[PDB]
Parts: sequence; C-alpha cells; structure tokens
Amino acid sequence: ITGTSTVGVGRGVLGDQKNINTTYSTYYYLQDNTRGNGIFTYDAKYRTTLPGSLWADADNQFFASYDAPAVDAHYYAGVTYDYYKNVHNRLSYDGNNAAIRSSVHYSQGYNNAFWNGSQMVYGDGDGQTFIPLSGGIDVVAHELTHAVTDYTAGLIYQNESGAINEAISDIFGTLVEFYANKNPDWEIGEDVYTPGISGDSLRSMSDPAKYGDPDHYSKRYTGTQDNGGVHINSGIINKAAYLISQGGTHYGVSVVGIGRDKLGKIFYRALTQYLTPTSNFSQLRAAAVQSATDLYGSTSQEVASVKQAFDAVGVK
Ligand SMILES: [Ca+2]
Ligand SMILES: [Ca+2]
Ligand SMILES: [Ca+2]
Ligand SMILES: [Ca+2]
Ligand SMILES: [Zn+2]
Repeated sequence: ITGTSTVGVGRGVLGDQKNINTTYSTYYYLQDNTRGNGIFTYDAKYRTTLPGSLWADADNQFFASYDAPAVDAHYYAGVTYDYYKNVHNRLSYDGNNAAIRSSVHYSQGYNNAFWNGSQMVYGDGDGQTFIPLSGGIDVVAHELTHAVTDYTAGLIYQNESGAINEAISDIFGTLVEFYANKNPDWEIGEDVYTPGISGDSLRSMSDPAKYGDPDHYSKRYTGTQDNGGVHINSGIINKAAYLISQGGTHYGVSVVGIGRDKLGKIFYRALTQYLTPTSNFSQLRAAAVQSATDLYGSTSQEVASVKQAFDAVGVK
C-alpha cells in the first residue's frame, strides 16, 4: 500500500521487545519500505487460504498475544535480508530486490513452516510440540534460504539433491542466527521446539545422531519417506559444514576449522556458481572444493579443511 514509512514497537513470540518498520495509511501496516521492494507480513486468520490480509494495526503498537508471530516474522525477515545484502552482496532472494512476503497464523495447530515457491508460511504450533515458528530466527532464515536456492542452484526436493537443499537452509539459517548474535548455536529450531523441554531442538549440526540423523554417508537413509530423507540425510552435510567451521575429529578424521565467515563464503559460492538442480553429495564436494580454490588457492588450508570434512563424513 502507498503511505508513510514509520517505526512501530511490539513483542515477539518469546516476550522480547523490538522495533519494526511499518507503513501508515489510515492503519499502520506491517510493510517495511526500507529493504528492497518491501517486506510484507500477512494474517492468514487460522485459514489455509494464502496470503490472507496484509497485517493492519490501529495504533502502531503490537503487544497483543495475537500480534507476536507477525512481529517476529516481519522482523526476522528483515534481519535475513540484511545478512544476504551485507555479507554476500545479494539483494533479496532473487538478487533483484524481490518483495518478501510472509503469512502467519496459518491453519490451526500447524506444527510447521515452509516456503511455497512464492512466500513464507508459518503455523502457530499446537502449543506442545511447537510455539509459533516465526519465533525462531534460524527457522525464518531457513525458509527464506529455500527461496535463494530456488533462484540459484534450483536443487530439486528429493533424494540427495533435496538433502543438500535442506542442509543449505540449515547452514545459512545458523549463520544468520550467529550474524544477529541471538543466543547462537549449531542447533535448529531450539527456540520454538517443545516449550516444556529444555535443551533440545529439531536437529543438531554438531551431532546429528543425537536425534537419530546420520552423521556419515554409510548411515544414509535409502527409503522413500521424507522425499527420500531430505530432512534426514541433510545431517551428513550439516556435520561436514560444522567441521569446516569449528573443526574436530570425526570417525578418526581430523579437521582444522576455518571459521563461520569462510564457511559462508565457500558454500554461497558453491550454491550460486557450481550447484545444479540434480547435484548429489559427491558433486557438492567438488563444488565446495572448487569454491575454496577460487577464493583461497589450491594449496590453502581452506581447501584442505573442506577435503578433510567431507572425508570425515564419507563423501568422496
Ligand atoms: Ca495495536
Ligand atoms: Ca539459539
Ligand atoms: Ca539455532
Ligand atoms: Ca524445547
Ligand atoms: Zn527446509
């Protein structure tokens, strides 16, 4: 909508207060005009019809319980946009400042969030397995990274290509969590998963087996469920990424860590220059090795650590 840019205030899913960019035109709308062609947050009103109604508020204050998922979806979309702009020189998910759209209050008791090819969608959770999923910055950045992948490598959502797709979203979801310095960790979804249980998460990059996900290619899932294990076999790639960044010994193979920033540069270059829709794990290794070579040299420690990491998880 056309109007005047301003700044409101509200509280997110976890009770924290934050300022959000809004637009005034009779109502105050969750429309951020400061980032690309805009960030727009919609109310799905517990229905499954999308996108719903652009979020409208009478006084530019968002402290109602109903408001919290919209505040965080709106705010964390902006943080993710800033990350890709400031760190990787990418303007929105298409590289041309495409508008970012999110709908909250999707359905009733829906324990998931997703990118649907055109926008982000967030359930509220059932209150036991999940609280509203936009409260997790790694969740939000995970979903928006699916849009980046769709517009770059185009990894198809099944088998090893799909597991790479999910791993990329976990990797940059975590890097965005570190970028915002919001209680950062190498876990996925810990802020919105099981509000009654402390210290757990949806999956772990540092130790995927902690939740029954493979940490080595010999333990990969080979069935047909989960589109061929896209959320399962991603643990193999997540572990390799964790090793590249932080280092460690895994199944007897030692990896010298090179840090998060270099991990992001290597995988972003692999994603945008070398991966294709049908890439498999072995091709991802070649892409990451070539990306590290482009950036740091064929004799560099960086290239060495990439090779060791994939060796450690059994990917040749
Ligand atoms: Ca209000
Ligand atoms: Ca965290
Ligand atoms: Ca996390
Ligand atoms: Ca929990
Ligand atoms: Zn995903």
